[PDB]
Amino acid sequence: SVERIYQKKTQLEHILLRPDTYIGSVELVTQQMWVYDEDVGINYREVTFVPGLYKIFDEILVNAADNKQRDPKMSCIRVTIDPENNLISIWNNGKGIPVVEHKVEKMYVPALIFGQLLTSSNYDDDEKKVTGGRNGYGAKLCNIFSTKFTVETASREYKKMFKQTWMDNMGRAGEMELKPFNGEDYTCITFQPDLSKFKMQSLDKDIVALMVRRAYDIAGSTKDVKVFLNGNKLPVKGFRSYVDMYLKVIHEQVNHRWEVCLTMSEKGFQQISFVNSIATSKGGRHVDYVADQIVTKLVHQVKNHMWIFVNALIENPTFDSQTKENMTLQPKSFGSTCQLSEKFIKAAIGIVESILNWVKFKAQVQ
Amino acid sequence: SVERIYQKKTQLEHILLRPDTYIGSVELVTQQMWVYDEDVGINYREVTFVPGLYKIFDEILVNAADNKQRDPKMSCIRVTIDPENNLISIWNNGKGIPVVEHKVEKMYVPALIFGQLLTSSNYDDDEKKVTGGRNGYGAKLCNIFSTKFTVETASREYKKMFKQTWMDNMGRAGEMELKPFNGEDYTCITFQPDLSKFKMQSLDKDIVALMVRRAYDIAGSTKDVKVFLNGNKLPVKGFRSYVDMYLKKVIHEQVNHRWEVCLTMSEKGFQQISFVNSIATSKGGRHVDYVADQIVTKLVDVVKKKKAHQVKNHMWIFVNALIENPTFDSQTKENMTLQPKSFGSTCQLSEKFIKAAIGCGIVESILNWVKFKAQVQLN
Ligand SMILES: Nc1ncnc2c1ncn2[C@@H]1O[C@H](COP(=O)(O)OP(=O)(O)O)[C@@H](O)[C@H]1O
Ligand SMILES: Nc1ncnc2c1ncn2[C@@H]1O[C@H](COP(=O)(O)OP(=O)(O)O)[C@@H](O)[C@H]1O
Ligand SMILES: [Mg+2]
Ligand SMILES: [Mg+2]
Repeated sequence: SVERIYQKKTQLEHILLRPDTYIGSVELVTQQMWVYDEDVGINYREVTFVPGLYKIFDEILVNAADNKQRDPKMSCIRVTIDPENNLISIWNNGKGIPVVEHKVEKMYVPALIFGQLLTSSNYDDDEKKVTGGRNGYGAKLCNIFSTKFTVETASREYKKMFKQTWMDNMGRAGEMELKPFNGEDYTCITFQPDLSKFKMQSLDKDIVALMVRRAYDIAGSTKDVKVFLNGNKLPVKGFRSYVDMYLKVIHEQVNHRWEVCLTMSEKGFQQISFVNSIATSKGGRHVDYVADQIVTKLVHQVKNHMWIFVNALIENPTFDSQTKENMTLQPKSFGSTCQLSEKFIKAAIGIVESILNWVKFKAQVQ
Repeated sequence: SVERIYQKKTQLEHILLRPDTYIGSVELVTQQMWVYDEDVGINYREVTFVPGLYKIFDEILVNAADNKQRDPKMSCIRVTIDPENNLISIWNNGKGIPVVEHKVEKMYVPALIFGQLLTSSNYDDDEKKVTGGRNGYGAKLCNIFSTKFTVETASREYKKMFKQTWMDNMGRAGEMELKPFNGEDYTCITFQPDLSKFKMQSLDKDIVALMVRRAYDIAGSTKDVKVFLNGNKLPVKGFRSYVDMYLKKVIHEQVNHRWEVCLTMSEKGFQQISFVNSIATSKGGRHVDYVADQIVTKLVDVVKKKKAHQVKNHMWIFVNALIENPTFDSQTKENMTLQPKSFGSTCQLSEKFIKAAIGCGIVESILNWVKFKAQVQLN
């Protein structure tokens, strides 16, 4: 009884036993947000989906983007969503993953970082990196919440092609398959989400609408990277064009680590931001960093008329929940500063309207 | 090379290397909240503190209160906060922890659940409990983030007392000293927060005011439990007297063994103060929505006779609830996200409660105000 009452759990068991701790809610939620609907495009609706499922997807997408930092020659990302076969696949070019056995861990690097918990190349904070990768859980959580998870990576360097498959929530893997290789390097993660774990019948419209919009986010938050979806290249060419989709407008590429866009808001303070290609959908201090700067410059009263669009690269970011929707790192510990051109600060005044304040010269009488 | 680049961290290493993920922010934050200041009492001011620090304290406090759902006979919780010595201790009576060796982990239970990760007596969902604990990290996290963590529990049932100290972020631990016992069993854990991991120099005024308010929260949210703060007994007997601190017209009702509600008129927009299994749900959750909405409706009703989200904005509601396997969206359990369908119980206010609700300074203010706005011209 003492043994049945006081239990010790393995890590894998705990993740499956307490999902919401690692990937967020595995229950349905309903809330308004920007999605990209088939035939209608990017719009702001009400949506019902499981955050846990959107997350394991986001994890593999960001890893794809992250590879851009690791290798600048990366040119594009190819996303594939197929509801009927319940298949998702993310592909990226750029330096593949070293297909060689890891001397300390005693196993091939790919099998190590996609099949073992707490494995990562972002564990050394002296590197001060601007990747979304950080905790080393991501790819594994997706693997842990898939019925089938496949990893295929190719590195010219070690001149080999690695391919392996996991099944039943990473509870069993297939036989590692290696082949000689010599070509352009690529990596492709193909997974079948364990929809049972999320109490879903299939990849419905909403969740698909969310994911598709994320591919657009990537296409807009990364640099010199082309994003493909189901075979068609998305029409995003930088942040500005991306921001455009919402406005169909003061802009500025402060530097290599920033880019901001402002515009009026008839619906209170509106913000849309990204940190290392992560969709910080609730906010963060990186967004409050620019806002409060722009605001004060021309002065809460004014902020509420703003629709800010921020896209930054931050060193070793720090977030709230597992849904990483609200960043917190201190503006001091950013790795760079964001200051507007005299121009911007100027071409940003054409929001000012003491008109409502002036017109406030009404009189209340019986 | 490859070995230096791709690393595998250990569970303990990982927690220290990535705090925010287990205990929330390890940085200072500034927000408005109720706290209990020395000599002033409960007040709403601005506060600057580290969530992670508050969390490790809250994990041991809630653990003490969780024991009440384990031994209904528990009757007291004693809390000690010694800034000067950077020491905190939380004492509780009632059934102590089984001082015996765990046959599968081949080590004593106290040592197992306070020193090994992923250990809990709440991994059995079926059991259907209303404790704050559910993930088996809490205690280990207070330990991992303390320079010294001492665990002492006495158990009459096993005729023994246990006592062991851990040190340097659960990196090392002294020897386990056992002794005979047969008195009233109790559990007390003492720890010294590794302030440096929090960028702190000491337990300042702010963080202590918050830790002290939690002590009062426990007094107000646990059933028949006297609470002591540094040897002195907090003057709180049950939820109603707890709610009274916040006030210098109030509606009350203990719906059932798992729900207690207090309602008053608010002048600063919707207001809520609540608890789920003694956890401070500062940002609300489905449980507050469930009680509030049910009240707003009966009020909107008397509105038609003579405004909707407008009604909810005149309300100051207090909710103490016991929920089964509660869920939170954050590293702070400030917002309880479970659906009412899975609560494990219901909470339909009494016909006698709504009646009284219709009479407090509420409708007479909406109607008074609707009237006001009608007889107004804009010149
Ligand atoms: N598309 C990709 N290309 C190259 N390496 C990748 C890719 N996706 C993941 N990785 C590697 O796998 C690890 C990522 O696993 P993950 O669970 O997401 O942890 P994190 O992103 O926090 O580092 C890193 O060590 C990274 O180098
Ligand atoms: N004060 C206490 N009295 C009795 N048992 C306790 C106490 N504190 C902790 N425990 C035991 O230790 C475990 C709690 O560890 P914790 O890390 O807080 O996990 P949990 O999520 O279960 O609360 C449980 O198995 C519980 O029975
Ligand atoms: Mg990752
Ligand atoms: Mg606990």
